[PDB]
Amino acid sequence: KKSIYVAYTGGTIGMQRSIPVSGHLQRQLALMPEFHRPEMPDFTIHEYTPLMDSSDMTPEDWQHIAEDIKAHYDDYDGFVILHGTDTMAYTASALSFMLENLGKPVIVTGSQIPLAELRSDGQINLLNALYVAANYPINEVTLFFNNRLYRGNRTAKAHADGFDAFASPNLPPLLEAGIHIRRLNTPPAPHGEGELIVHPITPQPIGVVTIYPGISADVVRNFLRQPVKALILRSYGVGNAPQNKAFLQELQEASDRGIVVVNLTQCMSGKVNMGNALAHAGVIGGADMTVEATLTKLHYLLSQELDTETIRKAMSQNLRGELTPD
Amino acid sequence: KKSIYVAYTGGTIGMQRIPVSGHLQRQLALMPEFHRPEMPDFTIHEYTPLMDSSDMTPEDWQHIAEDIKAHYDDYDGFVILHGTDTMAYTASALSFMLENLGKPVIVTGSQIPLAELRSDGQINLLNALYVAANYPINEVTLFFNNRLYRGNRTAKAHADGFDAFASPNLPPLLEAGIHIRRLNTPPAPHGEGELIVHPITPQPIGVVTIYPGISADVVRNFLPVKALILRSYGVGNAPQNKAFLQELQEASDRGIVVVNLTQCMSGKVNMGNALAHAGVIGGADMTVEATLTKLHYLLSQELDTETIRKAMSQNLRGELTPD
Amino acid sequence: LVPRGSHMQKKSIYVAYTGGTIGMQRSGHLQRQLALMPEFHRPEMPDFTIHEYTPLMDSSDMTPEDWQHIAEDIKAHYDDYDGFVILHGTDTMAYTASALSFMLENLGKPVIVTGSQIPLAELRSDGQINLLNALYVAANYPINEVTLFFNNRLYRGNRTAKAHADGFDAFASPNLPPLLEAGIHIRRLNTPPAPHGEGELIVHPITPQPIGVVTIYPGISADVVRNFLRQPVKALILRSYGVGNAPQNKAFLQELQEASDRGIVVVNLTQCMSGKVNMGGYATGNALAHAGVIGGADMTVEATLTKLHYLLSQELDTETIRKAMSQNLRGELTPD
Amino acid sequence: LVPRGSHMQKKSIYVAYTGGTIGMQRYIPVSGHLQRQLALMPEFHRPEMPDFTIHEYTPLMDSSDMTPEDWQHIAEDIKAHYDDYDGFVILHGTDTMAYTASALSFMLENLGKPVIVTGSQIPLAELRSDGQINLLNALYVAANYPINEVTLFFNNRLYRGNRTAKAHADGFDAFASPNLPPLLEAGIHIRRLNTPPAPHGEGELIVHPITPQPIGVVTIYPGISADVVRNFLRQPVKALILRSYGVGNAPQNKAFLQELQEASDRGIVVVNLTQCMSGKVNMNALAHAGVIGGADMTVEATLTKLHYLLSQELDTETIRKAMSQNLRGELTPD
Ligand SMILES: NC(=O)C[C@H](N)C(=O)O
Ligand SMILES: NC(=O)C[C@H](N)C(=O)O
Ligand SMILES: NC(=O)C[C@H](N)C(=O)O
Ligand SMILES: NC(=O)C[C@H](N)C(=O)O
Ligand SMILES: [Cl-]
Ligand SMILES: [Cl-]
Ligand SMILES: [Cl-]
Ligand SMILES: [Cl-]
Ligand SMILES: [Cl-]
Ligand SMILES: [Cl-]
Ligand SMILES: [Cl-]
Ligand SMILES: [Cl-]
Ligand SMILES: [Cl-]
Ligand SMILES: [Cl-]
Repeated sequence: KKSIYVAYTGGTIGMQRSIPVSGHLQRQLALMPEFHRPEMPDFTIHEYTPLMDSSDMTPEDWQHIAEDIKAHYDDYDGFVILHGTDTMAYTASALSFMLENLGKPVIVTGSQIPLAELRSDGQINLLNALYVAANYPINEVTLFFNNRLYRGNRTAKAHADGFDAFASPNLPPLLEAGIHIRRLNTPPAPHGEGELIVHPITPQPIGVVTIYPGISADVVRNFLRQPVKALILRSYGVGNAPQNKAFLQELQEASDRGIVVVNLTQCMSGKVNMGNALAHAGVIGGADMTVEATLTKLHYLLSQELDTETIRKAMSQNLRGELTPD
Repeated sequence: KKSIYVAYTGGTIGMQRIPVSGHLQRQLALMPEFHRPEMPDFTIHEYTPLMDSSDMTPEDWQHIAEDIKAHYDDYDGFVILHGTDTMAYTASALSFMLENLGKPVIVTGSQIPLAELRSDGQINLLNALYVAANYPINEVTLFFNNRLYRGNRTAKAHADGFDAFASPNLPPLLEAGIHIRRLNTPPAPHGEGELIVHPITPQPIGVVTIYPGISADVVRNFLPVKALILRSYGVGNAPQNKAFLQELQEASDRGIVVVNLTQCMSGKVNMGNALAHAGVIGGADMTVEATLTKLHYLLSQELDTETIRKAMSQNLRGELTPD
Repeated sequence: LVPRGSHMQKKSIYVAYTGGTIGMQRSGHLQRQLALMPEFHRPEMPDFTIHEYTPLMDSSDMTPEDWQHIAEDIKAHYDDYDGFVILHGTDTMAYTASALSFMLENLGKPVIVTGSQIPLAELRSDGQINLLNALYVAANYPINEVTLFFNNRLYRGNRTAKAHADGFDAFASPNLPPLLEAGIHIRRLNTPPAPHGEGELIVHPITPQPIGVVTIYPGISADVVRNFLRQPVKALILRSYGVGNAPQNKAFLQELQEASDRGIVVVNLTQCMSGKVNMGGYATGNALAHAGVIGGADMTVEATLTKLHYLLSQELDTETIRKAMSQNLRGELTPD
Repeated sequence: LVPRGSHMQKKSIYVAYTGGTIGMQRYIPVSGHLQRQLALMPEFHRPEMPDFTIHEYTPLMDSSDMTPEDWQHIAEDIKAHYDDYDGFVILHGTDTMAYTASALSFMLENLGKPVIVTGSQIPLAELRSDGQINLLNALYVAANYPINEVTLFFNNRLYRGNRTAKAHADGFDAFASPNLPPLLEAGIHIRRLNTPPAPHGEGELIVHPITPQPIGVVTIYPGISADVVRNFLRQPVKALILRSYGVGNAPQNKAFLQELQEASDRGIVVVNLTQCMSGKVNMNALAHAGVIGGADMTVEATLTKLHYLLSQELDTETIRKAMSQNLRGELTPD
């Protein structure tokens, strides 16, 4: 039998109506017979302490997860991370950067309704992720939800109230479950062979600016003066912003102070393609990356001992399948 | 039949290679389908200057609303040609500024210029004209890729696609195929009486995205600001960070209107009731486009902070779904 | 909108276990499996009673006598329960839902057909969730129509078709939106109501009736129509192209006109997954209509087959059947 | 993924104008009308466009009146012009466009130039027509994205022709490819999907001609009997397509199975498809009765594949095998 490790980090899946209650998720799984059917892999559940609402997660929580995977890596055939839905895509994106040369599947899942509440998706998303980790292994950080497996660094929580909570707007899913499980012909991510390398991260102050009609030079000035190390712009369309000379001079001053300024689309899908004023102002195009990928990629790259110039070039390069190259 | 007014404000649809005055109208004169018997009569007004929609300011919404007001009595319907990058903001703003609207106002444009090969500009404009004449809905709407959406429900979702706009929390109002079908989407609250056009004045508003590792400093900075939109996780959650929550209550105690929306493409905010205790108002399933233009509208009127806070959670123009 | 019913009293739902994939094994097996699944016994759930059919049937072996058996079992238990779930094989579930819609007049309680693509006994079963949702919907959202619940959506039965053979989203309603969608919350869609009678349930008989189903395709001959004009045939369904077009061939049109002359009901449908028949649009006259073919609007083949079974089994003459076939009787078609 | 061809030389595309809604006027064909409307539309004459030559068929046909002889006529027209043009666009009525595209896929072997079938739901230059954009796109794809397959272009997607079906009678998105992603999608940019390649031969184009073949199309529905089947045996029939439930299920009662086994004993090729819009046949029982599974083929691909194979001097065993084999990209192997 394959053996799967399950990191139970918290989230809706394990909660009760009144809140997280320690031991409750595992008491439920003990009284559902589907989990110890002979077709199932063996699995072990590690309950984290404390159990966290994913909306309370900080980048240091990504580290604690990556180090948990690293400790268990040699002893199991694959890894399932149970997680709250609110920041699931940010965790899946972070783990894709931090886990280099990954040689076993890592699948992040959870539920929109608690295992404890009626009509829960928990039992079905967990059973599917175990079965998929054992039988259809893909050596990438993935997110499994509502009968699809997505590349983790391509995912976004798209549908706050739906069982189809997550989308992968710029990439098809990797696998789809029906009567059969079907691997799709989605191109593989760049994929290192060799020993697993797990990259620690350190806190990094990053701002996220949304472009909208009437935005002022003040917000950029704002982030210049509380030293941020990086600024993500959610720009219109394929990466457009108002022509405003004061706005542009603040972006230019940020880059002159060594702040990494990255331009993403605010649209749910599409690719940035930016005379060329933002570029003139030292802004880097983020291609079709999500904000989740872009933020976690910055945490990854700022934590390594890299020059601003090296970081600015690495931000537009496909490191782990997060973006579609030219 | 009918007579349709066309406001050509700028945008991709009219560009070459750069907007160029007279290029859109020179192109339409060489395409027979427009002047054809089953079409309505229409007139194009070219704005001066023509604008990339990414350069629009809230004052540009006022110029468009006032243009519609001047033309309202003399035409059966109104088509607004606009760049795609901020089309949903303009459609949202016009829905609040135009009260008791009694004729269709449809915003459209193209993802490829009329002058480029494979342009969608001809078909989106012809469809808008035909629908404003023959299938009038008395609301501000956005027509794109064979669907008509409620304008204050729209968002530019697909930067590279012909299907560039979505209405994530509301089905379209109409769909075009061999026939044009009205869908059974519930009507918006709709005043009858004389058109009223609400002018707006500049208002400083900030837009904060919640993400892992956000600090209290962002909120502390915005504390030159009359309102703050939070793009929260899921159904409206944010980290429990006491410093963060203390800056939000300090914002609300200084009379700043703080509105919680979802960062998800679709869903409804339903908010330890910590944000609400910190004076944050839930914005239900409103888009950022609708919330931002609704705050410009309400802050421009003679209303105190408490009336604006109450109005932000009410369905004024079909922008949100009650209870 | 579908009604939001009171939750104040504990409901009792009758489950007609007809057979299907849900109860199968690699019997009494379904009922023991539900006893062992604690979700089915929570305070928030309705009480339910399973009637296991003898024998249990693969839905591929269903006939119209089976639709009648199920209608009789609903009528037998109607006054005793608050609603009905029909557990059924996926292959012909849309035919059954469509038939029940026409047979059950003055229906004042929900009837929901469901099942699963994978057996409850197998890993990755959808049966637990489709059945649990059906029971919870029958108790709490008690729409007085025959409906079909699959993969978090409730559909009007007589608008459904099995569209995806391998998918958990097996069913669609190609010409009407779903009545209800389930997520964190159960949402009711603006779907306008079907025609509704009043008083005690009346079950209209549905008998076996010889009906031929002709697919129009390039190279089809006059001999196919001539072939069905032999033996008993009472009605023909033409699966035509697009908005209802067929070859303009004189032998073909003459064989069709011969059929309507002899009292055969000939109904024109689209072969397409969605859209609406509108005859005569792409040549000068209206050739099929002049041959006495009746337009079936946007009906599915499932709805059309069961509607003909229903109307031929009633006390109606040929002219009245022809007229009724293009009339919206139960929400199966969208009027002009 | 579809090739991105050179733009350096001006291409020449041949347009087979068979008929169809695209060229009609108010509900009738008129000779010369489509060609004059195109002369009058500047976008078709821009420098970035290929050169094109229209052959107007006589008479122009409603595609609902097409027979298999019409597939033969189109294949021969392609073969007659093949060396002279860089690509081929077939303008056609929507109703049977998917059957034509399927038929051409089997009939054309060693195809080294694109062949794209397109048309419109509304007649050209008629209000709200999709004909200008479906034809402009087909010509630009044929010139620039020269996939060596028979394809179908509609509503900003290029589909593999022998995977397509008219799914939406009233919609501008009329066609679907339910069991394969599209080859190409058009937006601001033309995107190629990495849809893997069909089998490709090499050398000069070879046309595999067809000759009439009586084929029956049986829908499985509740109450169908061994007699309904025995009736399909009471004409000249050489092959029977069953549109079975779900993953290829039919009544398992002994009469029905004996009737199907008698059909196969008489040398009839009986092929089992799903009646579903998507999915794959997976059947003892029917197999024991001589029935061949058609995997995830459409009815359009199965019917045209049988016209191709039955018109060849092949024994029944060889045609049965060939029916379950992926010859042109029409089906997904196990
Ligand atoms: N997750 C995403 O990045 C979606 C979208 N680009 C946004 O800016 O929120
Ligand atoms: N237009 C929208 O508001 C989409 C999404 N709620 C966002 O925060 O960007
Ligand atoms: N179920 C349906 O009726 C779909 C399609 N009209 C068919 O002819 O099978
Ligand atoms: N075109 C198709 O084959 C769709 C569906 N399998 C049918 O039987 O019609
Ligand atoms: Cl949602
Ligand atoms: Cl790697
Ligand atoms: Cl896009
Ligand atoms: Cl003004
Ligand atoms: Cl109850
Ligand atoms: Cl499927
Ligand atoms: Cl349709
Ligand atoms: Cl001339
Ligand atoms: Cl060219
Ligand atoms: Cl050769």
